[PDB]
Amino acid sequence: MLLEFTKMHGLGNDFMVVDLISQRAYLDTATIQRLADRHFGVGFDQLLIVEPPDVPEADFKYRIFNADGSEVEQCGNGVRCFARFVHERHLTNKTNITVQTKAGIVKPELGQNGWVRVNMGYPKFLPNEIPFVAEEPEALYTLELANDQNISIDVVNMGNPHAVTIVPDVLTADVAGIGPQVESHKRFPERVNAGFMQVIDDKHVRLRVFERGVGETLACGTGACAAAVSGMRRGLLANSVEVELAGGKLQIEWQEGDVVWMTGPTTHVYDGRLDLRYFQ
Ligand SMILES: [Cl-]
Repeated sequence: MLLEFTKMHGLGNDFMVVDLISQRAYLDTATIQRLADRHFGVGFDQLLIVEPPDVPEADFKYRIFNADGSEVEQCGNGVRCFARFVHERHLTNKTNITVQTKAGIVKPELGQNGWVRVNMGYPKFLPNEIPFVAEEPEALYTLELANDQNISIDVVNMGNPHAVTIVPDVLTADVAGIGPQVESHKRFPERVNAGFMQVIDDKHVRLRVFERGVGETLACGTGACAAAVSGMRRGLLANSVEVELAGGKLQIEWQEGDVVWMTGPTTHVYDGRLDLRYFQ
């Protein structure tokens, strides 16, 4: 009668996580919106449901929905919460899980104290792969803003589009004024996640991200990937980098020609139970 769930977050990107292997529930778009509501519902950035696999080689399937009920994720943190969750719920004893997702097979690696290592795929850089309006691929690009202000950006696609600019001080960066101008720039026809990176040294950076359609967020994981990859391409960063997001720290590893590896934390906040009827 009652749906059990777990509230989790990854550096403040917060999830409602539901075992739909030992449970069954009908969750349409409106029900997800009602559950997501911070005042009337559970309150979450995304909903993650664990489901029986469709293919014999997967241990699990999952799907991730936004607060408005659409099946979308911008930052790629949910995979880490998933890997922790199936362990915490005793759904498996394996720490190298094979999971079927909307992007194919993923094999997250759960380690110590809730940290999870994730294959984030290959970065893409060509303008038409971002998408970004530019005649030729370059190392950096000048982007024109309002009132004759310009910034230098690098572009990366991690499945979603990113533009990374380097600032001397992440605390004083004009994210509120510059972010919207980048995120909706005419040169980004599908909009873009705008990252503002301060380089502390070759192994440590700080990063604020103005996310597409959202604004500044605590923990854009693909944005951390894009910033670290960009700093490596510019010859500023080593091939393993701690990125301090607004929500906390995680690690990015990359070498040109290989995939990006992200190792990030997870947090178990509380276990809950609710009567789904009051939300359907
Ligand atoms: Cl421009």
